[PDB]
Formats: sequence, structure tokens, C-alpha cells
Amino acid sequence: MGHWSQGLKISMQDPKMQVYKDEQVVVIKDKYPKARYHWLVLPWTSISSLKAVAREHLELLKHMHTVGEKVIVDFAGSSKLRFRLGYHAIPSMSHVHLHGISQDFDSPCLKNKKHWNSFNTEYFLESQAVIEMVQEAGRVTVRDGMPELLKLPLRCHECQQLLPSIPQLKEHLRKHW
DNA sequence: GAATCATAAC
Ligand SMILES: Nc1ncnc2c1ncn2[C@@H]1O[C@H](COP(=O)(O)O)[C@@H](O)[C@H]1O
Ligand SMILES: [Zn+2]
Repeated sequence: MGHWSQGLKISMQDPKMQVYKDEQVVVIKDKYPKARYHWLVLPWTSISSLKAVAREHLELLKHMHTVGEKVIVDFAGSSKLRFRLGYHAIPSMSHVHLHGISQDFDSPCLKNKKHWNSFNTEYFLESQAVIEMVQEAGRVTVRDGMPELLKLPLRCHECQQLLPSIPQLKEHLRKHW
């Protein structure tokens, strides 16, 4: 509600933090990345929330998507890593920001069940699905009951086995390399 | 003992 909530804004203004910059968006590395590659794609024109998304933003949304992919190719093309581009249903930090994150989930910043389910349940809306939603309906359909998904038991995104803890989940992920 | 959770953060 003060200063920390503005961090994203601050870091997007910071030239050192800008991995990519153009007339519409700026892309920065996630300060507490939940994987080996984790970038945030932010529009210069602030947008409050996914509930306030219209057709006007469609050309911007596609652009953010495209830009994410560029960064993924430009800085992680050599990696044989699978990526995902999408948004959190409920952001914590102010503004809407696109997540581009590698599916290894090998990062010490991933510490609790909230993180894992925020990237591995319907709480994480894919960018393509969002874009199609604004194209088809002119608005994003966000199913109710998102905060309950954050409490769901740990399930691996590759093998699909249920796991009991963040430490055992990390060790289980290690073997998928 | 270790992991998770709830909550405050001056
Ligand atoms: N100063 C910062 N610079 C860059 N990324 C940040 C900063 N502070 C927080 N973040 C990231 O912003 C994300 C929040 O996005 P969201 O979950 O969409 O609300 C988290 O993954 C944080 O790690
Ligand atoms: Zn697995």
C-alpha cells in the first residue's frame, strides 16, 4: 500500500533493468524469479486490472505477447526449455503485467504453495487464451474461485504426480531435466 | 525437527 507496491513501476523506469524497450512496452527480469528465465512485460500506458480489459487493449495485448516471444528467443533460444506466457488472475503488484516463465521451475525464489499454484493452475491464464477472449468477447472471462486454487495440493506439471511439499516437489522436478 | 501457515511490517 506504500513504496513496495510501486516497485515494478520504479524498476521499469530504471534503464539498467530494461531488458527490452519500445514505444508500447518495457520488459524487465523478475526480481524474485520462479524459474531460470522469468521476465515481466509491462505496458507504458498503465492498465489497472484484467477486469478492466476492452477491445481497445487487444492490439496492445498481442504486442505484449509478441514481445515476450521475442525476448524468449533472444535470451533463451539456446536453452532447450519450454516456456509459458500468461497472466495471474489476481495480481499482487499494481498494473497488469505479462509473465514469460520457463517451465523448469528451478529457482530458490519459488518457496511456497502459493507460487507453485500461481503458475500451475487455472489461476495462471495463458496469453493466447486471453487474446482470444478479448477477440471473441471483448472482455476476459475469469472464473470465480481463484483464491481456492492457490491452496490446492502440489501436483507436478510434467509427470502429473501429486507431491507433499515444496522440498519434495523441487527434488522431483530435478529429475525432469 | 522440519515444513507450513498466519500475520505484521512504524
Ligand atoms: N522490483 C521488482 N522488479 C521486478 N519484478 C518484481 C519487482 N517486485 C516484484 N516483482 C515481481 O513481480 C511479480 C508480481 O506479478 P503478479 O503476480 O502478476 O502480481 C512477482 O513475480 C515478483 O517477483
Ligand atoms: Zn513430474
